Amino acid sequence: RAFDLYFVLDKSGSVANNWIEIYNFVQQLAERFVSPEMRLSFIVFSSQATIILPLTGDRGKISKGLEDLKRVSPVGETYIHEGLKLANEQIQKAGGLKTSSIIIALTDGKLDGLVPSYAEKEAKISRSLGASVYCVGVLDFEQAQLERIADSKEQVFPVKGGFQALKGIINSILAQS
Ligand SMILES: [Mg+2]
Repeated sequence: RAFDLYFVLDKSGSVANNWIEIYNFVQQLAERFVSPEMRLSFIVFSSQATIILPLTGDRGKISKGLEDLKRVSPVGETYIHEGLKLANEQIQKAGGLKTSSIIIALTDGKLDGLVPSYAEKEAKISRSLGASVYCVGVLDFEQAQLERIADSKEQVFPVKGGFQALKGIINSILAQS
């Protein structure tokens, strides 16, 4: 069995100044961790969510997906629940409980209105489908909001300034989740 990693990436206006940090992290994880036995998908969200790269193990498609992420221009609202929903839909189509799926959400966790309730519910759906949910926090991120989305506080990592966050997340994923 081999991992399917779903990157769910915040392109809202709030994170716009750190889009390059988000992008670099995605590339680092894809290159350092996502082996030929693994697959990945790239999803972005603001007021709408989009699959930039559908789930694939093809390294050529992954490179083209990274090029596409380079061209993203963050602006707009933060409907993270719709990004999670597109990961869950692909997970369901791949076989739900029969897959080893990992969701990695890159966000500041700055959510309003009913969006926290929607996001927490969609992440509980992800766990029910057998996925482990991670959050990688951007800027002055909301620790507690990320902890209610990720499986646990041990699966929340800062994108910047943390001690060995990349190694830590790899180690976490490999230890099952
Ligand atoms: Mg935002």
